[PDB]
Amino acid sequence: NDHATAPTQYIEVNGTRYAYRSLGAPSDIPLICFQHFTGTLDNWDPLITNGLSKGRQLIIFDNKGVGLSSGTTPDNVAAMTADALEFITALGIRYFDVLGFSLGGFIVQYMAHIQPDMIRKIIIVGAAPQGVKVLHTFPDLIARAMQLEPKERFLFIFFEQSEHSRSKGLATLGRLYERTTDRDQDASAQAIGAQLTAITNWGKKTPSFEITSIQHPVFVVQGSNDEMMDTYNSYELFKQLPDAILSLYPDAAHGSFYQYPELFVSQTEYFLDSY
Amino acid sequence: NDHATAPTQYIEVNGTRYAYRSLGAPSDIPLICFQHFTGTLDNWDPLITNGLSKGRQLIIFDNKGVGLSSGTTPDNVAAMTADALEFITALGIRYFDVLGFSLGGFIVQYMAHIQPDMIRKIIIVGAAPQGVKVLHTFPDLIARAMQLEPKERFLFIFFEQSEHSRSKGLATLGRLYERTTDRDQDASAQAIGAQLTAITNWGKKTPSFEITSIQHPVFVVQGSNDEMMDTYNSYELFKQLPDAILSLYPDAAHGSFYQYPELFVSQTEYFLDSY
Ligand SMILES: [Cl-]
Ligand SMILES: [Cl-]
Ligand SMILES: [Cl-]
Ligand SMILES: [Cl-]
Ligand SMILES: [Cl-]
Ligand SMILES: [Cl-]
Ligand SMILES: [Cl-]
Ligand SMILES: [Cl-]
Ligand SMILES: [Cl-]
Ligand SMILES: [Cl-]
Ligand SMILES: [Cl-]
Ligand SMILES: [Cl-]
Repeated sequence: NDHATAPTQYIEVNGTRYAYRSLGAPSDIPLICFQHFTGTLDNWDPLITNGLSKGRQLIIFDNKGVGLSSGTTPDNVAAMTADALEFITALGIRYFDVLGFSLGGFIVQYMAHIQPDMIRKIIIVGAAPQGVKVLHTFPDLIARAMQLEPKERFLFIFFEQSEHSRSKGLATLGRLYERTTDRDQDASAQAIGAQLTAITNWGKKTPSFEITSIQHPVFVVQGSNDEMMDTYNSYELFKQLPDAILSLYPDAAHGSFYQYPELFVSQTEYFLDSY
Repeated sequence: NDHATAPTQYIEVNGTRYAYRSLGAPSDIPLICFQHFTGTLDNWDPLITNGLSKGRQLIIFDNKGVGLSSGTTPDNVAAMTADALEFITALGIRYFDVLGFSLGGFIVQYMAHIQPDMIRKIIIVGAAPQGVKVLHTFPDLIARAMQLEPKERFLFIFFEQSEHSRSKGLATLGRLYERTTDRDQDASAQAIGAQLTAITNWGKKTPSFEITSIQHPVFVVQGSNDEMMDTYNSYELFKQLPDAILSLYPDAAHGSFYQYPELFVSQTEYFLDSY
């Protein structure tokens, strides 16, 4: 099954119903994907999920409380990580690669810290380490974005100011139209508030683990100017991690991999299959 | 023909005999490669030249005075660029991609400035823009390397200090053994002195053109700690260029692409064929 056709599946775990999809053929080391702020199953780019599922099983899921997943979204990354782990382990998956975008990129760092032996390789897109000052103003970034209707809100959050970047943003919106049937619910107000809290506190709280201690192979992707996360913080990830490859994409922003999805797939497929 | 079997060819141009090799099948947009400090035809990594010549014609050459090319190597990048252009145009090649490593990475920047319409895409490995302070001390870096016999000199210049990096350096030395037959001459003392002068002055002289004016697609590759060029100067290239992709490779140095040749080929092949 591809992105458009994979059915939404459900699994009950410790009193929570998790909604998920499995793309591609089943494989021994699946890639588990962790979504951005407010995103649901339908915010994944089909070019990326189709492209990466050619070579491995790919799992996309709604964490607790998000979209068609039941329950209450917790207010912190550590709890989101524990919740994700209960889900993944309920599926019987013991060893896997991870791809985290934005908030999801915080979760994969924390997961690698607490459960190193369950993760093989890590992809971080559009994120930052714990403690970064830029996230102290995340609520004000969202207050600015709140004023915008959907297309402008999407371009504001994810794209650069140029016609070149914005047109690739309109292309991404169209790709998100491709799922016609059995679509996810929107995130929910409760989930959005919990995530806003969690993202802000990832920046405000003193780091709780050393980035240098994550020994896994990592592939870090970012655009030239991610306003939310600060592009330089991806260079910081690369400096502090012992085995990270960095890719920076031109004239791009927080939604770098939406801007250049085929470049991302090409790079990521090599990383997972061969690095 | 592959790296090991391609014959050394010669072409007489304006009183100079240029030595070169052509790998792969002839193609409409060849990739012209520009070598590092003291390097000859035999310093190219066969994994890289074989890998990239699967999908395009690849030309490696000795610039004026270097190795089996005749004449006097000039003392500056601008002249090396003019010389390269007389060579490339003598072959009948009017439009081409370029790959420049180290000194060669300075030449491809200058070439894109003076002859933009002859270049399609640009790859820069292990280099820096004009004017960078780190190159003011290039002569002292070479004075330190001068004290070392061949294996240690090679690891000092090209690799990081770890066993992981140094072992990939020993692997590179073995790959450079693969060419058994019809090998190039060494650079020559005159060529080495001219290049040392040229590299130092690329840093000492005020910039003569704006990096921002190079509009071509560029792919910039560097390791985590290039002592010669400063890794941050590759981030500077990425910031200043309008259409550059950056890749930084972990626990690596000035010889980044020797450390991870298959990663480099994978990334570069996509860039040339698809970006
Ligand atoms: Cl986000
Ligand atoms: Cl709950
Ligand atoms: Cl573990
Ligand atoms: Cl910070
Ligand atoms: Cl720690
Ligand atoms: Cl793309
Ligand atoms: Cl060099
Ligand atoms: Cl001459
Ligand atoms: Cl021109
Ligand atoms: Cl400088
Ligand atoms: Cl200029
Ligand atoms: Cl490699």
